Amino acid sequence: SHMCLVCSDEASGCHYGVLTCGSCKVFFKRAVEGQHNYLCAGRNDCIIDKIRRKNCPACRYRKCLQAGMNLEARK
Amino acid sequence: SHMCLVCSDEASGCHYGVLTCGSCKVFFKRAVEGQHNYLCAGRNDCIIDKIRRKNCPACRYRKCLQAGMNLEARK
DNA sequence: TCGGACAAAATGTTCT
DNA sequence: AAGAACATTTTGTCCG
Ligand SMILES: [Zn+2]
Ligand SMILES: [Zn+2]
Ligand SMILES: [Zn+2]
Ligand SMILES: [Zn+2]
Repeated sequence: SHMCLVCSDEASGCHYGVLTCGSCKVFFKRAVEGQHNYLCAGRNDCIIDKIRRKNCPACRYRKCLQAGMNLEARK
Repeated sequence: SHMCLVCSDEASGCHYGVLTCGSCKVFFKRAVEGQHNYLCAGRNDCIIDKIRRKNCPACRYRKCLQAGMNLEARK
């Protein structure tokens, strides 16, 4: 009820359509708006938790999108 | 040879006993001088190349050790 | 070579 | 729920 759905950290509230923490909220906006081409170094199935969420932006971003995060969600 | 044995970027010379780039040189020094309680988000065999070497410090440090890097290489 | 200082990228928190 | 500003962590380059 107060776990980030992306990294399981303590969730602040609902951001861009999904219960997430502050760090995943800002990560998501940066991933969408910025140009990076994230690439997984594993098997496209990395564990994303409070510690490990720094280790694979590709899998973190993929999880944000799959949980349904969207920038224009207030519309 | 002219390629870093850890990440396959252009090597800048032989550092801590091994042909490596400057980024792997300082990454290793920082890991050995400091803490290196890193956690892999995959299965401890992450691919370490020029872009993905940022992803997993745990597997990067393992690759430095496996290549034989050591601080007292000189003396 | 090795390492300090500087610089940049990447991530996270506070405040409105 | 959203985003600007700041702060920290992590990484990489220069060394007129
Ligand atoms: Zn999160
Ligand atoms: Zn991954
Ligand atoms: Zn390297
Ligand atoms: Zn790994």
